[PDB]
Amino acid sequence: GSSGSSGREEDPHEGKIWFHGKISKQEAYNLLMTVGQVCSFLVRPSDNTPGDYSLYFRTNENIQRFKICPTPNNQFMMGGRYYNSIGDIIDHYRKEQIVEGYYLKEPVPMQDQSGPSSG
Repeated sequence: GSSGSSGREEDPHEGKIWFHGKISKQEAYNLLMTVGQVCSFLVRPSDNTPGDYSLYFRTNENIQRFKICPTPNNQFMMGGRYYNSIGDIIDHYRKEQIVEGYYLKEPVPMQDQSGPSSG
């Protein structure tokens, strides 16, 4: 007895509002400038490198880009740091400026193409 379904399912990580996967690297840029704004960041799965991650922060000056390499201790590394998990890294930065003088206010909202609004 199958006692369950299979085929079309959704992941929890892909449900985060700060997470971004549907978009691309180039889009993310123009996104943080349109859909986002100063004091706004977003996480995206490293394309060129299937297994890593990269943070994209937006500052009045310009858009930056951090590197988050995976660790053999089920954790993530950011700027020579070590946190339990991504979600945490953020909650932490919310207390300790991530830049020389910037703090994480709110991440970038995800776009839901699905909708009646058509040409």
